[PDB]
Amino acid sequence: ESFLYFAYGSNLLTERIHLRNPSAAFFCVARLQDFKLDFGNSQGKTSQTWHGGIATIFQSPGDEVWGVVWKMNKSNLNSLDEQAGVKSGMYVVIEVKVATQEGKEITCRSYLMTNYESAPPSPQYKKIICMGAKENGLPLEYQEKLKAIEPNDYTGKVSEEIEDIIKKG
Amino acid sequence: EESFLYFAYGSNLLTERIHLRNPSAAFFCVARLQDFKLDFGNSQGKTSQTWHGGIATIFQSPGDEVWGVVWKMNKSNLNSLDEQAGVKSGMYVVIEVKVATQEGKEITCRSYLMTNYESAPPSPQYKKIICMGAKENGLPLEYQEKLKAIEPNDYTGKVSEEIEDIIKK
Repeated sequence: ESFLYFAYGSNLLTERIHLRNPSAAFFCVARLQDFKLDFGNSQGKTSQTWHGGIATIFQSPGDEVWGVVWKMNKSNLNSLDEQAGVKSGMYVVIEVKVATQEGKEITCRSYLMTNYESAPPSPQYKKIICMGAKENGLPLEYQEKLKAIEPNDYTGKVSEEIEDIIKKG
Repeated sequence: EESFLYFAYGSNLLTERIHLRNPSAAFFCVARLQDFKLDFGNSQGKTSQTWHGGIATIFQSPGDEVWGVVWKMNKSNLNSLDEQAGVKSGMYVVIEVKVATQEGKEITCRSYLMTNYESAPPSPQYKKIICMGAKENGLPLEYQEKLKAIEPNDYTGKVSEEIEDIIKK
């Protein structure tokens, strides 16, 4: 009746995931070996929520991606796929094996883009990701990596819920 | 439940091929994957030394379709099948897809695609295996025409005795 979800993007932040998934429960922090983080425009299309490149991952030996594993009820599978834009070709559903800091291997559902053009994230998107990583105690080494991501030059506004989250941050 | 369904779109379209490492695989049905495009390539820039040409992959592309065979397999074969796809070497990633049978029924299947590759044409031998499986397993004749239309590379050397034998007959 449950599944595990590996979040590496804006769903790193508790308040963000709980927006559409209030019953999501923190499971653990984990590392996905031999994948690299990237930001981009699915189908060449710019996120009208984020106004910049959005998070994705691809296989790349020697690289790693840290994220948060969330536990979720199986009844939320369709909703979570909807959120990720599966039917509209935005992300594909994946299965990955991630490692906890104690070396336990965890099988999780996640998402990645299959057809995108690489593009820098907006300041607000980067900030939510930065806040999530910090909140959930991802390695300091990884946190600084996220801090050093070059954002695009968007100086406009995102949704009030998101903007309010950053203000409280 | 004991079993899972696996969607094959490459060399595992051929019964004799999939049976060589997965002898207990059973034909379930033919199905269509909507809004995906078939491609061939060198995963992580490496050319397959089994096939000596680009190997099969898929990516999200509105408008396009990929037809394939759904195989029913015991859940004890999961790790083996992941092993065959080179998941651990970063060749393919495990995906979940929803496919439609010719009668319009949606099926949830395990499959694979490449996340980091260079586009390169298949070897004549690879194309033959795929064409054979497509034909043997009753994929629509228009899709068979698409497959027959694939431009192969120029490889005319030796592939394994097991593969050459299958094509021969």
